[PDB]
Amino acid sequence: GLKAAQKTLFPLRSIDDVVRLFAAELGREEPDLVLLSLVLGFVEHFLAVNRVGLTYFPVADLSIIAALYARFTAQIRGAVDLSLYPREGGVSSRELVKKVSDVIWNSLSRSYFKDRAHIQSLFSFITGTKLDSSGVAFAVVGACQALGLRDVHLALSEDHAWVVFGPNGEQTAEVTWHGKGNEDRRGQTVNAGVAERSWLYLKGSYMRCDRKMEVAFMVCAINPSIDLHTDSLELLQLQQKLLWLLYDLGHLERYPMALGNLADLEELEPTPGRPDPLTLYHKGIASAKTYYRDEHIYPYMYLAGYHCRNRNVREALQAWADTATVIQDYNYCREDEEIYKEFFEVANDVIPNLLKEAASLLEAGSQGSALQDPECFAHLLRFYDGICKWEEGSPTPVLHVGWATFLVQSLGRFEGQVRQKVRIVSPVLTFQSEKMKGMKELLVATKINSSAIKLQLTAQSQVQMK
Ligand SMILES: Cc1nnc(N2CCN(c3ncnc4sc(CC(F)(F)F)cc34)CC2)s1
Repeated sequence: GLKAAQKTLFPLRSIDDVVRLFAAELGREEPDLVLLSLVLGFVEHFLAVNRVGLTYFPVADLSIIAALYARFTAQIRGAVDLSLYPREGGVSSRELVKKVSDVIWNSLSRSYFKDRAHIQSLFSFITGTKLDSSGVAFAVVGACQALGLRDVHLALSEDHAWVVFGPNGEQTAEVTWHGKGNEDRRGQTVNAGVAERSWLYLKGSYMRCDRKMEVAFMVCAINPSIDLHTDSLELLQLQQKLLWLLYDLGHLERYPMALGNLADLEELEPTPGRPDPLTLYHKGIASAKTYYRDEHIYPYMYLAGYHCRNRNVREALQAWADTATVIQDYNYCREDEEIYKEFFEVANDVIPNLLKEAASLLEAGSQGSALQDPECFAHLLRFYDGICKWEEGSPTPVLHVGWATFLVQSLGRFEGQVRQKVRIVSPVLTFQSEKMKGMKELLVATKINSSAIKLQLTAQSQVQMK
C-alpha cells in the first residue's frame, strides 16, 4: 500500500541508503511509521540477531519490505472495521483506540521474555509475534496512522508510553503494560498518575509526540547490541547518522532523551565537525527546562554519567545533586521503582566507588581533589537533601538503614576541615528536607557520629535495648 514515490530508493544497499529513505520520508506531509519501523527492524535483525552471510550490509529489497508492509496493513485493516467507530470531527474515539490496542495485544505470542533485545520494531511484531512494552504503544500509533487516524500520537515519559488522541489531542489512553506484575490499565486515562505526582507520569510534563518525534523514538529504539560484550558498528553508525539527520531538521528540539542518546554515541565515536558530547548533554537539559518545566530526571543523569566515566568527580556530583533537585518535588509512588533503583545505585555503589578512588589518589598527592573541595561536599549534601525531600509526603518511604551505612562512609571521605567550610543557611547550601536540617550539627565533627547519623536519616526512634 506504499506510494510510488516511497518505492524509488529501493533496494537499500547501505547505511547511507537507509538515511536517504529517512530523509525522504521526513520531507513528507506524514512520514510513514510502518515503512520506517519495518526497514529498521529488518536491518537490525540481519546486523545484530543473525549475521550469517553478512558481507557488508543486508540489502533491503522492495519485494521483501513491501510484503512485510502488506502483512501489517492487512492484519490491521482486516481486524479493525472503521465503520463501527464513526469519526466525530476528524478525530478518533476512545473505543477505536482501545480496539487497535486490543488488536495488537491479541496478536502477540502467549508467553515470551518481554525484556529481550530486538523486539521493539514492527519487523519483530510481524515475523516473531513479539513486542516489548513501549513497542506495543508504538505499534498502536503505526496502526492508527495506517488507518488514517491522524490525531493518534505517542505519549512518552521517562519509563512508560501511551497515546494521546481526540479533540485537540487532549485525551490520553493506556495501550500497553508497565513493568512486571503491575495490573494493566489499557483503555484508561493517565489522570490518576498525573494527579498523584509520580515520576512515571512526570506531573503531566511528559512528551506528546508529533509524527517526526515518533520517527525520533524508533531511531532511539534501535538496539545495536549483538551480545553482552559486542555491539554492531553498522547499527551504531546508522543510529548516530539518523539522530544527526533528525537533529539537523529540528526534530530533537523537544526530545531530551534523544539528545542524551546522541551525546552518548558521540562520546563513543565522535563525528568530525559536530558539537561535543558536553554541548549535547547541555542542550538536553535546556530542552527539558524549556518544554517540560525542568521536570525530567534523565537530562541530569546522562550528564552525570559522562562526568563519572571521565572521572570529573566535582561535575558528576553536581549533576547528581541536580537530579535530586528535580526528584524532590515528586512523590515516590508504586511503579516508580526504576528511578528508586537508579538513585540507590548512585548513592550506594557509584558515589562510594568514585570517592574510594579519590581517597587513594589524594594519598598519592593529588591537587584540586574533589575531597578537598567544599563545593563537592555541598553537592553530596544536596544530593541527599533532594532524596530526603522526595520521601516527604510520599505514599511509600525511600530511605532505610542500608542507605545510612553508605552515607556515613561517604561523609567520612571528606576531612573535617573541608566539611566545616560549607555554610548551611536556613560554598553555601540551603536544605529543603527536614531530615538534612536535623543532620546539620552532625555534618562537621572531626569524627562523624555514625549512630546519630543513622538515627537521623532513617528516623529510627530507638537504640538496642541491651
Ligand atoms: C542516563 C540514561 N542513560 N540511558 C537512559 N535511557 C535510555 C534511553 N531511553 C529512552 N530514550 C529515548 N526515548 C525514550 S521513551 C522511554 C520510555 C518508554 F520506553 F517509551 F516507555 C525511554 C526512552 C530511556 C532512558 S537514561
